[PDB]
Amino acid sequence: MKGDKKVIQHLNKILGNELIAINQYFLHSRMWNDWGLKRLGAHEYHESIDEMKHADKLIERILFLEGLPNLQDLGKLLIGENTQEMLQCDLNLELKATKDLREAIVHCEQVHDYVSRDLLKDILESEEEHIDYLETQLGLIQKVGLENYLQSHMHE
Amino acid sequence: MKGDKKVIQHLNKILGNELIAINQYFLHSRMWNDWGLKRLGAHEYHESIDEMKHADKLIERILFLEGLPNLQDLGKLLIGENTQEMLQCDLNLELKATKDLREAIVHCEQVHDYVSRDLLKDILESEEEHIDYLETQLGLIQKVGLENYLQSHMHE
Amino acid sequence: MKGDKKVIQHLNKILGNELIAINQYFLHSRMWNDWGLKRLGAHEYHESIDEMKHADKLIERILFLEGLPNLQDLGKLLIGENTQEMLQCDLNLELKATKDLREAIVHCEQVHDYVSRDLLKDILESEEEHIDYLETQLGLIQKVGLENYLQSHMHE
Amino acid sequence: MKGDKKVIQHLNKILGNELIAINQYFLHSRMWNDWGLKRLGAHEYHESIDEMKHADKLIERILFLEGLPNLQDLGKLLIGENTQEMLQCDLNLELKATKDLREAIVHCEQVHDYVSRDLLKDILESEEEHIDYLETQLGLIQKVGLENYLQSHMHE
Amino acid sequence: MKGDKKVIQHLNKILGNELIAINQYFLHSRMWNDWGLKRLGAHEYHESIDEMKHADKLIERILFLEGLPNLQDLGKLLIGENTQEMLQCDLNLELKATKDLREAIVHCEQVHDYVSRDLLKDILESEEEHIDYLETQLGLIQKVGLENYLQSHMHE
Amino acid sequence: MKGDKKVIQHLNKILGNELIAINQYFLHSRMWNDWGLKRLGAHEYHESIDEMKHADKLIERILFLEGLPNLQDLGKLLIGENTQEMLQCDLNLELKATKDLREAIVHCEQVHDYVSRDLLKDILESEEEHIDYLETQLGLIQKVGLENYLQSHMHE
Amino acid sequence: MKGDKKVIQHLNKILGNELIAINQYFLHSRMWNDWGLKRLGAHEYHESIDEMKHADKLIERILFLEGLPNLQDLGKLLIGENTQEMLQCDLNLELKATKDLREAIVHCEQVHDYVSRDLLKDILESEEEHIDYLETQLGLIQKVGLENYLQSHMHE
Ligand code: HEM
Ligand code: HEM
Ligand code: HEM
Ligand SMILES: O=C1NC(=O)c2c(NCc3ccccc3O)cccc21
Ligand SMILES: O=C1NC(=O)c2c(NCc3ccccc3O)cccc21
Ligand SMILES: O=C1NC(=O)c2c(NCc3ccccc3O)cccc21
Ligand SMILES: O=C1NC(=O)c2c(NCc3ccccc3O)cccc21
Ligand SMILES: O=C1NC(=O)c2c(NCc3ccccc3O)cccc21
Ligand SMILES: [Fe+2]
Repeated sequence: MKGDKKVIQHLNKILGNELIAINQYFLHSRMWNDWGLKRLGAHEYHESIDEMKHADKLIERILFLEGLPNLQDLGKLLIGENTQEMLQCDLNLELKATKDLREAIVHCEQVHDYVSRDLLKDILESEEEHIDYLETQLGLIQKVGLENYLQSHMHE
Repeated sequence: MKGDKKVIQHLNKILGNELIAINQYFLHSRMWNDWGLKRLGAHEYHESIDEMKHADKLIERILFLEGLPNLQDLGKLLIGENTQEMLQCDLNLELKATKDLREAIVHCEQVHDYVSRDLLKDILESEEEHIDYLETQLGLIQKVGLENYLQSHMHE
Repeated sequence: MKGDKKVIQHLNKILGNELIAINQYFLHSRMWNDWGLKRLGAHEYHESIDEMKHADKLIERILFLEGLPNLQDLGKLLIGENTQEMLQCDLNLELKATKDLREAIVHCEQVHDYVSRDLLKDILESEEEHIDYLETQLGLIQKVGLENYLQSHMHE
Repeated sequence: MKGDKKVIQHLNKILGNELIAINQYFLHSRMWNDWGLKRLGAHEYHESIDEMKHADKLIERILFLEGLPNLQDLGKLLIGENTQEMLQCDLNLELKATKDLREAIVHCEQVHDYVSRDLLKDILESEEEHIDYLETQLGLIQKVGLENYLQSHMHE
Repeated sequence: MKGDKKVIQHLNKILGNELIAINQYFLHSRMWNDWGLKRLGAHEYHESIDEMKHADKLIERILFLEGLPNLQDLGKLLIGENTQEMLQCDLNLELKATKDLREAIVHCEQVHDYVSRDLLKDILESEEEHIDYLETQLGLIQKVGLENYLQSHMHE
Repeated sequence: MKGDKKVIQHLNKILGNELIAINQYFLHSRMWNDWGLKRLGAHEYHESIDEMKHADKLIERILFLEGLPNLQDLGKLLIGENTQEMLQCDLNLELKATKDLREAIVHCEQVHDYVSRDLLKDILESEEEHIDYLETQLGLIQKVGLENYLQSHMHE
Repeated sequence: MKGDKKVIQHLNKILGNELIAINQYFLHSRMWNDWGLKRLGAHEYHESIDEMKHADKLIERILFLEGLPNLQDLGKLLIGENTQEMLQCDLNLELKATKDLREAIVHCEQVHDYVSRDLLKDILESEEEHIDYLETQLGLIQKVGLENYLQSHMHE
């Protein structure tokens, strides 16, 4: 079904953000596992899987709309050097992602691609849940202290 | 069965205390969940449910006695800004509630409404258990420190 | 995540309507149980519970958006004195509620808070189901007559 | 297998009657559900389903006989405005349907299409069962009164 | 609940499209079964049932909105004479349907009937999945050849 | 445990090849699904998953050896435009991957990193199995013909 | 089967390293248990058991190759006096063990004793996993502090 060219560009932009997040979250997960912070590693792994599933759905929608999904261009990963930075890098990436999602929904609405809009709204709900998680982790580091926060994430 | 006018007024005052407690505990629960302190959130949620069940029983007794349950007037909620204040706000509310329960029981006894007295005694037992929980949490904060106390309440 | 100030005001207004509905439906439920109309009592109880669930989700969203949920201000309860009037009071409240939901959705769309819109849309679907139920009950009273209508609601 | 031309015309006529009945019974069903008369709504829904199944077999038989099933022409639906009228409308349609079935059976018998006759006899048995049901409901309205009759069809 | 007159007209227009599709897909299904292409027949049958379910929900929504569902007017069925043409007829009908769904959604949005919009969006998702299925079948015919395509749809 | 610098460089090169393959195979999988060639789509999905698992193990080994896994640099994806070309693109990528694997094993052996060698040997076994599959598919296209080969991969 | 004299000497040297580790890890395990650090005790016990299993396989291989396993000469145990020292003593022993394993693998390769090489590679994989565990624990002590690290290892 021939899609709107600019819808497809927006979907490829969202997909590109998901592709960054897959790799960024997967590396952060394995860094935390390597450091013995296995509960953080496990949760970050599941965040990475979630982005993989979003990327899948975007690829499928783009192809149905007779566009070419862009898996070639990989933007800049934000890799932290400690737990606090890794969580902040994730949150900064999510805030860009949700900004881009909102602009994509605007355009979908304007050209009446309501199914693409519904897909993006669902992805936006997942990303806002991830923002909730990240903001809460940063708040907990303040409320329980870094040593306790890391201690609470050693064992699964 | 027509009840004593002043019993019904006492029952409505106790009900009013329960209605404040429902909302105060429900908001505190959701604040704690938002902050990532999910074990505190779950326990405060169950305290809110407790008060909902007491309010139900009070409403049922008032109606049986052919009075009008007052769900319209809501007294002042005591909302804290941090964990220790939220617990102390709960405790201050509970101490007012048990004072009001005692005066209501005196009057039920004087006019021989022994069934209303028994209901209020059951509610008073529950409220004294809540006071025990609150005093104990405040004592634990002193013994283990706030950061450890909150750490122990991150995960359900 | 910092929310739009007027979105949060709209959410608190929707929350206020739900808080009214919780108490109005809970009291109507217990009135119907006291009168021996237990099927009405049980159905109205479940309506109250549904409103409690909506209020929970609104509270949770407001906190995520870094607003202050308002559980203190309680608007006017519409309490009926007989079955037809109670249903009509519920219906009047619901029509006020869906008017407010539509205006809140308009504003969420305008500021691109698509997740808040989706939450409100889900709530609007529930409230329109309640309107469907209420309009149908009032119509049944006209079709089968009040005495038969009440008879049919004595037993669950 | 090449069928008799007039058998196919008769089969298309019976099918045309079933297609009217499908839509008339389905709309009456949903009207009754909208009005809270859910036992009538459910029963009328099953009548519509039964006509769908008859239409299926008629379509299958026409095609085996190398005819063209006519799903394009839709005759006049008889939609009532209240329960008595709706039941009488169904009954008027069923009486036309059974007249047409009898004439189709005569013709199948004359050209020795005994399998088509057997199919139509089975459909006629179902339509006479529907007639019994309809006549009985109209009779019950007279015996128990309209208000009781409707009351008895509120709950499934 | 009194709905917008033009929303109801749009809903009846969508319903009219579903009613055409029910009959067109059902006949196509039974043609394919008669020709021994049972996997096509079964899939097309399930497409017809899906349109029946959409029509039900549209009828129910119209009645809730106090309009009159139109099951009387049946538009033009597009019946093919061979497998390729039947698939193209279905696809042509689906493209008209999704064009009409988009216009109805625009109008629901403008009058703030967000629940009708959500229903139509769900139907639109279903119809776009049908378009994907249809476009894919036509493409497979080109890739594997017509004889192989039919061969693969002989047995379920 | 501090690893050999050039081993880590080799591991990152193997990792880089796996990251290309993940995306290349995932996109090919979703293209085949879009085209209705669901058995190829499923098999190619499992190949993509297999490469994801290899990438995970390389990332973990690199971090253990105190290197920085490179998920940022993504080399050139080889995306075909039809089935035969997609298989060949997978095959060309795999032939480069196994050459690089052999060179990495040589160097691991030279510096006595026998665990890294064993990991690379296991990955090489998986890549050679993938080569067996790909060569066999390309040969089957020749033996049964393209139209039959595609037909045989339509349904899972 | 007569083995290479120097392979057997290498195998007896690896065996000697394993025998030290059995006793060192078993004593550390029981010290931690006596101190109430039962999770460290349990983990260290399983490390000791693992070395016992390695020693068993080495003894079996030496006898198959017609050498004499040396269980008489026991090298120097590295027993720490506190948790940090005990972990570092384990790590120092493992680093010596993996150096000796690498030299033995070199010699097995030169004389084509590929089965002995495979046995040693498997032991080396297990010892590098122990190195990973030990390095991670020492890092966790720095990240969460010694008191939290010990607290997390009180209960199994
Ligand atoms: C007049 C005030 C209220 C009364 C009388 C009341 C009564 C009740 C009762 C009797 C239950 C069932 C508990 C059980 O036996 O399991 C319940 C459940 C619940 N209430 Fe309330 N309640 C009130 C207010 C509220 C408010 C203000 C909120 C939230 C803001 C709330 C949230 C809930 C929730 C989330 C549940 C659990 C529902 C479920 O999933 O089953 N309630 N309430
Ligand atoms: C040419 C007209 C039609 C034919 C031949 C037809 C045929 C059928 C058949 C064979 C079934 C399944 C019966 C079974 O379960 O054994 C069915 C189910 C159904 N039909 Fe129809 N039908 C037609 C029109 C309609 C229309 C116009 C509507 C609604 C407005 C409708 C609504 C339904 C529904 C809701 C179901 C149940 C699907 C489910 O299982 O959930 N049908 N139909
Ligand atoms: C550095 C890149 C990636 C790595 C390391 C990686 C790793 C993984 C791993 C370890 C799994 C679990 C496999 C198992 O079941 O054991 C997985 C699953 C999966 N991956 Fe990835 N992956 C990557 C990229 C991607 C991309 C780019 C996509 C799609 C665009 C994707 C889609 C999926 C899906 C759909 C699943 C299964 C999810 C489910 O359980 O439903 N992955 N990945
Ligand atoms: O990242 C990428 N996403 C893609 O589609 C893609 C490529 N596609 C080649 C191609 C072109 C025109 C039509 C069909 C096609 O398969 C080629 C390279 C990279 C990518
Ligand atoms: O309601 C209907 N039933 C049908 O068959 C039909 C149509 N069929 C076209 C056609 C003609 C001649 C031969 C094979 C054919 O498919 C066309 C329109 C409507 C209908
Ligand atoms: O397809 C149809 N949908 C309908 O409602 C309908 C008819 N309705 C009769 C009627 C009119 C005015 C007011 C209430 C009513 O029941 C009559 C014929 C056909 C249809
Ligand atoms: O693809 C990547 N793999 C990585 O490690 C990485 C980055 N690492 C930052 C960094 C440097 C020095 C020390 C610790 C560190 O976390 C930064 C960007 C991209 C990548
Ligand atoms: O630690 C030890 N390992 C051994 O084999 C061993 C002894 N072996 C006695 C013996 C000698 C000559 C030939 C065959 C034999 O069994 C004796 C003492 C200690 C050990
Ligand atoms: Fe602690």
